[PDB]
Amino acid sequence: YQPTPEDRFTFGLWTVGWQGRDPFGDATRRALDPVESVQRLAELGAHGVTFHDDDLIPFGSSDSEREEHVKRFRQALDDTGMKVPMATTNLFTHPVFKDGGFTANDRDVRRYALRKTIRNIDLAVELGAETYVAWGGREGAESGGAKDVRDALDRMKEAFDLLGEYVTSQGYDIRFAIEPKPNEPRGDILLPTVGHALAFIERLERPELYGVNPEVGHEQMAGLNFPHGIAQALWAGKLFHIDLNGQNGIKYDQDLRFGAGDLRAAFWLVDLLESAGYSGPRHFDFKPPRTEDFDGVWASAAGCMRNYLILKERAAAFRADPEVQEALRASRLDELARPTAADGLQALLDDRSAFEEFDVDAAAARGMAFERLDQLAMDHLLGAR
Amino acid sequence: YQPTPEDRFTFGLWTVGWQGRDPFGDATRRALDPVESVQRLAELGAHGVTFHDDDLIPFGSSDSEREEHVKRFRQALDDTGMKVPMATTNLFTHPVFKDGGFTANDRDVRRYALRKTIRNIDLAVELGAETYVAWGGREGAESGGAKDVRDALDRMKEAFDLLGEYVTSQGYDIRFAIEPKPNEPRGDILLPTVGHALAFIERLERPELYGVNPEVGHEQMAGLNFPHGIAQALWAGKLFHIDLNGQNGIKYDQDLRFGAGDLRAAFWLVDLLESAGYSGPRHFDFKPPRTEDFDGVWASAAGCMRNYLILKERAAAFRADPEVQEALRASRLDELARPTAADGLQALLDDRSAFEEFDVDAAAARGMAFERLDQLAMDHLLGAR
Amino acid sequence: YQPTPEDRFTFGLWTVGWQGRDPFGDATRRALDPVESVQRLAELGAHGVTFHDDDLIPFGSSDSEREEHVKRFRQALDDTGMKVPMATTNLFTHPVFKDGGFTANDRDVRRYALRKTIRNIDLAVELGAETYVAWGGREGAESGGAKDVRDALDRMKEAFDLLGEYVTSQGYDIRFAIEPKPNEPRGDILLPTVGHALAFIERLERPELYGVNPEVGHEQMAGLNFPHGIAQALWAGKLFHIDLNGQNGIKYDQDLRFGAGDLRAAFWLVDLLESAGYSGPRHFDFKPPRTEDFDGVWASAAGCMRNYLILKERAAAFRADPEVQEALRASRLDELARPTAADGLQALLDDRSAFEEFDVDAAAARGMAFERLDQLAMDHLLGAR
Amino acid sequence: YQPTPEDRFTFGLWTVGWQGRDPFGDATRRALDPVESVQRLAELGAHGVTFHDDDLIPFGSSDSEREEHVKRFRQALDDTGMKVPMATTNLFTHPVFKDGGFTANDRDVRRYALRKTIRNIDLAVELGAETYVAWGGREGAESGGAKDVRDALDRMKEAFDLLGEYVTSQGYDIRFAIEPKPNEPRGDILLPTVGHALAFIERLERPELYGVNPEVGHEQMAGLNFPHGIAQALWAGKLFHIDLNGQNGIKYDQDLRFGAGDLRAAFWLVDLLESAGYSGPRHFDFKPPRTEDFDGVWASAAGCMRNYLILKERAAAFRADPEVQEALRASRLDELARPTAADGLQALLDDRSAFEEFDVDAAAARGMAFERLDQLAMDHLLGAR
Ligand SMILES: O=C[C@H](O)[C@@H](O)[C@H](O)CO
Ligand SMILES: O=C[C@H](O)[C@@H](O)[C@H](O)CO
Ligand SMILES: O=C[C@H](O)[C@@H](O)[C@H](O)CO
Ligand SMILES: O=C[C@H](O)[C@@H](O)[C@H](O)CO
Ligand SMILES: [Mn+2]
Ligand SMILES: [Mn+2]
Ligand SMILES: [Mn+2]
Ligand SMILES: [Mn+2]
Ligand SMILES: [Mn+2]
Ligand SMILES: [Mn+2]
Ligand SMILES: [Mn+2]
Ligand SMILES: [Mn+2]
Repeated sequence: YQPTPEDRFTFGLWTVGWQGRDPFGDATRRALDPVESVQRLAELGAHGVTFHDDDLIPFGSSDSEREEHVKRFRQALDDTGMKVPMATTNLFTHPVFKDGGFTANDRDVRRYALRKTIRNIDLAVELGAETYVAWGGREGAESGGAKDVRDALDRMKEAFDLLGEYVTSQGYDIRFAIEPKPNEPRGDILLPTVGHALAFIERLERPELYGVNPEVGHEQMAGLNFPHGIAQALWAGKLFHIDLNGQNGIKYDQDLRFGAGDLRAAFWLVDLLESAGYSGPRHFDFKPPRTEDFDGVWASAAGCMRNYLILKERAAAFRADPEVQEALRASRLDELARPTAADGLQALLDDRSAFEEFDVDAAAARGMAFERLDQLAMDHLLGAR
Repeated sequence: YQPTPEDRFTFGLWTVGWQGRDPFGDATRRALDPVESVQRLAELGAHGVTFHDDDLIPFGSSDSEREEHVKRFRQALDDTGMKVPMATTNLFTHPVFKDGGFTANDRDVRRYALRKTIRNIDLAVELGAETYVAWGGREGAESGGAKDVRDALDRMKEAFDLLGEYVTSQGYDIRFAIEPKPNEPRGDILLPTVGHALAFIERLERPELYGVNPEVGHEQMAGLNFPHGIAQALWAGKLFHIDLNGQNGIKYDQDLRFGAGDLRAAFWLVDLLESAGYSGPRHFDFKPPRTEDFDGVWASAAGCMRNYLILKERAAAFRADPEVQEALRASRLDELARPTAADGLQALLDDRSAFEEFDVDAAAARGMAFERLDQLAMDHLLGAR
Repeated sequence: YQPTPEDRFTFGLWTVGWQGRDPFGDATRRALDPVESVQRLAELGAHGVTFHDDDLIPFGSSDSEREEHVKRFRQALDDTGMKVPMATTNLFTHPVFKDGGFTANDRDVRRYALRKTIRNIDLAVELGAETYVAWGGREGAESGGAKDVRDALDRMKEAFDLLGEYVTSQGYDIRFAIEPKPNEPRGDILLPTVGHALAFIERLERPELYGVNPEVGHEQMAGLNFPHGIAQALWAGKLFHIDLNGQNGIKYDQDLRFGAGDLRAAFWLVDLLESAGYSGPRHFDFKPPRTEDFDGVWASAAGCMRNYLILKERAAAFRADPEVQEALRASRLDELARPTAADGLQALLDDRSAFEEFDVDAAAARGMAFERLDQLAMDHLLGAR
Repeated sequence: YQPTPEDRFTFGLWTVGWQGRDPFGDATRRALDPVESVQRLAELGAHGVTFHDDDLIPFGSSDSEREEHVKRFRQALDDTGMKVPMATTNLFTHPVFKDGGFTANDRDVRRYALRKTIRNIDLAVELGAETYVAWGGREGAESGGAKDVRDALDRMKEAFDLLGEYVTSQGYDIRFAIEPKPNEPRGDILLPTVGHALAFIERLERPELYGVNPEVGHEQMAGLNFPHGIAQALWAGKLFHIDLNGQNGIKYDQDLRFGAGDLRAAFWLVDLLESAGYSGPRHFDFKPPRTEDFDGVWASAAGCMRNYLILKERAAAFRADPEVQEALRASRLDELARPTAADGLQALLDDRSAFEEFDVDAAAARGMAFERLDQLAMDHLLGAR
């Protein structure tokens, strides 16, 4: 189960770089130089890295220091063959963003947030990113009077429309992906799930420029089925990018390595990605626990990729098994894929077999045989065929 | 706090009519005749009632019994002046719907579900309903292999498109409202939240015919902020109807009377409905607890309406208070309502005050004054000004 | 992975017997005769069955019908060699129990609940049960004024003390196991978790007669770690019995077959049971989903046992692996098992190496190596060593 | 609603002192000197303050700096008349505690944790505290193999037994209160709820020295009913102290001011505290949101106390209302307080009215009248009688 760059595995700088500060504790690890993380990840088989602005260039850096941090980074990517498929902006750490970036009540902050974003879009394009992520972790509220949500969605629409005007005016080939999260660090965050983000995109001026970057642990923080939300983003043609990690249920955002957390949801997610032929980056947005030293950081990053390749093998064995293909027909998955009424409305209304002479008792008595199918899926996951 | 028919309070037949069967217990109350519930609700001040097909006409009724049940019902509405603003279909109780109605894997069941629905659309129009609700409580799965969600959304799109062809062909003035629920009775339900339902509507052939009917307890079953999801449905122009009740957090769907459950979320919901000028029915979809006799049923239905009118009074006193209007300006709610960059993109890019000379420390130091605003909201809710 | 009676697998009559009535739907399967379930379970390799009173003898049966239902049941156990290690009382289905059994506000109901219980204790002893379970699913409240909890715990203590007087007076060899559940069907249930049940037992007159019967899905309905609650019940010497099933997070009680739900928690539960040498019944309290016919019922019951034996094999391979034993020492699990201060208090106070000369920076820098250990556990679960 | 020192309102130094660092952001406020917080809180009407060791004396302070920080603090308490009823130890911030204090796998760390604790017990006694709190926020695990929970409870028992030997040997009049929390910052924390903490205390060598300090938001992080857990701690005689705050459901620990979050649970908590006559400190363990400046800090601290006094007034009006006392009898709360079988076991067994001639249908038909009672409670909370 050895990853190579063709598996398209990517990592944020801030993931292996997390120093382990939590709401209740100090850092347990020293800061890593981005150049060192590029080298170590390339040795483990990753394909590329991603960054917020402030991960790469320390906030407040002069133009001269900026160019230096970029030059060194670009040297490490040249040295290793690592790519940068995605970049994003930090609009959450600095105190100025305490009430949001794009939906801060202070108009001056909102203008600042857009300027900080556009500066990083130019950088991202220079480094070759194809996707620019937006996670508005400070957009929201702890109390009901602090944020009129209609006005806040007007502000959020306005910011995304201005960014889409900017990229089209520059002729850049970059698309945006909004990443939803239901809470933390705000009491409630706006666009809290993949569905809310999909719906909001349909009101932007140029919807084709925007998709979603859903994260496993975020949807599970609302108790939702992650594979079902990804199937809906795929159905809408909007899965531009994905963030992979693990989460044990509804609590703070744990960001465990991928495969930890809900392991059957991990299996059905890989099953769907590989069967729909998603071809974007498999990006890990995770935190090695603060119990770990540097050795434990690289072990946790390597288990992200390992677990994805094991689940890929298991899901492909499941769908290839003749006995599973038989059970899928026994449960009528083939019939779910056929149109209900390709005959059209009038024909359905005239069909006595659809109502007047439909035997509801006989149809009610047929079992779905779902539990036999699900135990075959369990046996395949566990290697117990 | 006495309701009249002008407050537009409505109730489902199945709400005061719930006999108190739960997953662990037998009915504790006898069945009510719909005619008796119409009379009792009209005496309490309601404006109207709503129904599933099978609440009004017992499943399998002959054409003759059907006409009789409708005639008696119509007599009670004539006698009381009660209206029927909304109707819906039962596609969840009968065993035939064990795997869904519109997304059952069996194609024959899917055709049956559409025929059962269309028959009830004609009835609804005859009784004057303006909104037809769809709650697909059996659309979903307990296991990952039982439902390919992309094929299931194709089926769900197909069913809603056929219904929109039917109403337009008949020239009916009726719109559809999809009601999301994240789980129960299926392990996960498709379109589990208001955002997922809004996004799905944008892929239908005639999106203007469809909106949402969100329910308080359903969004809170995913830990989401109900007033924020309603603000997004209002922002999209899709709040066609609403279901009011109470829920204590993330657990089974309790359907407590409105005002029970999360009382501050109830306050901020009424604040939003009345300030956005929602003019649809205020419909209660609740269950008087099975501890109650008939007296306790009508007391619980009356407290639904009582609590709405108390919260309405408190939220109007809050927004009318000069000291609250001052605190709203102190927290920059006025600035949230102004465009971030009506000056346009180029102007924002040339503005040195938005970046190069923006004093981030001074802006970071300004407090939002949100806690004083929220305590004024608390004092107004409690009548403790 | 074939079960035999020596694996001590047991099933409630109500589990394979569930007809599939849910809060939103009618039964999808016909009722099974207890004699048929005894035979089918014995063919699948189970060791025994359990029962509520009302599963075996229909509520209100005359003394003559009672003796007949028992005689037939006893014939099937003789025919198959099946045992009955546990029995319990239904104090939740009948409308009389709408506010509880032992903590109903009506004193007459509370006396009735005790009489119904004692009648079934005599039956249980006659059939050889060693454990009598109490699940007070109706003990609790939907609203704060309906139940004074101090008075309710006095009532609950009083009922359990009377039952312990009864068994000791009869000289029966039977112990009680209280089964906690946090909600459903009441809004909140008293003694909602294993910890609350352990604490309550310590106030009974004869605590040695009472332990816990925790259920996987119940603790996970509160978001708690099931293996950690079982380790605490084992530490207290009170794991008298256990109920095995699966649950996907915090929502209604799903009762999926064991291994479904949280599969890594299932692995660590089997690891603990087999390493602590629990020797009671491995009892399944699950519901075959209502999508299923009879074939799907027996498939789901068989996958309960299958999944337990696969996890047993995987956890034994994990603890036997020399490389895992090395990683356990690398993470200092051996040091967790040694006393912190067997030297005693004075010695600890005089030890300069514990404070004055303790190098906190060096100890802080040591990694715990937990992620390497957890990936070995993942590889062993998946058969990917 | 003006607090005075006789209301016994207390605050941690770390609460108004929180600088607003969160997992995603930098501090938004400067550090406060403890002397300034003592003065400001005394002006708002508080009765006293509490502290962790490291809040008062910066970690690593020499003996000389230690004595200086204590002298200044003692001057401010003398100047204001503020008391210090409770103190606790920080065993969670420093990197050395990354795997726990009392249950760290490294034995050296466990000995260090006890020495750090005992040094602060002596300080606490010197300042007059009567309760010493233990919150083991780092005791737990992110993965199943990292912590054998039986060995960890042996270690936790050992540490608490050594502390109880120390206080008894010194002749101090100080009792311990364990504060449970279900997760955060560890993936799962040991003794995660009030019930688990009550049960654990019953295995200590001298149980009478130990009680609980439950926190509103902590039990609600497991979806549990806080007033019901406090009624059980009161029933056991173990409510030594309490921490008051607000939380919106199951998510990260928000620590909103008291009255925010679940306001009806706040009402029923004050109802219980004042009706059981709890006479300990009403301590607020909350964080003014990081959106706030210093003005917003003192406003949030003042609303904690305000909300408690409003709820106290409302709950006393509820229990004093003759119409409520009538409804309580209508719902048989008086009967819940009477023994079920003061007549004894034999008498219950011979009583034909408890079984053979008990009319279950008539008892089943009586309504509990709970919804009328709960609407009276709602009207009293809202001031809408
Ligand atoms: O902005 C950060 C990211 O893009 C987001 O993915 C974090 O890593 C949150 O999840
Ligand atoms: O179909 C039923 C309804 O329309 C739904 O609202 C139920 O009452 C569920 O919430
Ligand atoms: O009383 C029923 C049982 O003993 C209980 O285990 C149910 O099956 C609930 O879980
Ligand atoms: O140790 C801290 C406390 O005693 C704890 O109460 C925190 O403030 C956590 O809740
Ligand atoms: Mn995350
Ligand atoms: Mn992410
Ligand atoms: Mn509902
Ligand atoms: Mn509804
Ligand atoms: Mn259960
Ligand atoms: Mn059970
Ligand atoms: Mn807290
Ligand atoms: Mn606390």
